[PDB]
Amino acid sequence: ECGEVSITEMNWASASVVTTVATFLMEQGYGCAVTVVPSSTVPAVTSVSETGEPDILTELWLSSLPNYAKLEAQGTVRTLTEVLSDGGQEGWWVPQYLAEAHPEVTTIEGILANPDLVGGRFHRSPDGWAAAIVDSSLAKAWDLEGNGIEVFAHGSGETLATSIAAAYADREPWFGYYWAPTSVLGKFPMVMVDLGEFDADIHACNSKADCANVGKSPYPRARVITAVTPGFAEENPEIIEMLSNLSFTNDQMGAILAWQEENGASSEEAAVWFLSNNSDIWAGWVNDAARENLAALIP
Ligand SMILES: C[SH](C)CCC(=O)O
Repeated sequence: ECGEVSITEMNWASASVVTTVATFLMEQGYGCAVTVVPSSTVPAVTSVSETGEPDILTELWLSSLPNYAKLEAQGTVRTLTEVLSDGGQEGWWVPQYLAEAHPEVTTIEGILANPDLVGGRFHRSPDGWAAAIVDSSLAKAWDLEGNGIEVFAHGSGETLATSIAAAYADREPWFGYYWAPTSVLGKFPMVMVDLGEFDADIHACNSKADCANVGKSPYPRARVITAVTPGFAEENPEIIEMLSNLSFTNDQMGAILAWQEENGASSEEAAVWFLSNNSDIWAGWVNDAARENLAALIP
């Protein structure tokens, strides 16, 4: 049967839905005993590399983890599936109204030459995200500070998101890291600053704390996966099979997030809502036994 299971909950909205839906399916469907570990990309990958826990890492954004392939080779982790099946795109953004009022902010060089247009500030992703390493590398490669752009490190994904909302309310400038599709970007039309042509080797270097030779590249489009420890896999073929199926298209994730905001729903309430209304999506994720358990508890 299924006993003790630990799973990361990453510190942003889609990630919460992912972990909450997974938890519910594991507990109700397979009688799992699930410990949700609040986490972030960097300490989470660090934690499995060192303690072989937690069992399940998700969402795992692969855009800026250049050493993940190696981790999987050494058999420290195993990729089950892309949990956001459409993927996502990270970048540096300004509000649409700003890009329309002053089109020169649509390229990084344009911004660097006229920092007042963005209020002399860049909003950096928070400590614990792989993106914080990249942004920090890019700030250096473009010499933001030297050009009068202050790199402001947000304390969390929440305060990063709120700084957009605040700026937007008053139609003020904003320049910083974010990603799409997200609720924030659906609610506040943003435009991606052109950071030049993608370069795999430059980005790999930007993604590594120890690579000093930083260069200019935008982020690649992200694959976003659920991963597990081969130990947990060996032990729980049924959960692995289920987690190999558990996945959301961006439309599906959007539809859940919206519902959770139009109500005051907890993450748990959103999960129940998704499962209750989307049998056609998830029925195939679970096995017959689990589906018996779920059929009986869900309504
Ligand atoms: C929230 S994500 C879009 C990226 C996560 C990370 O950079 O560690």
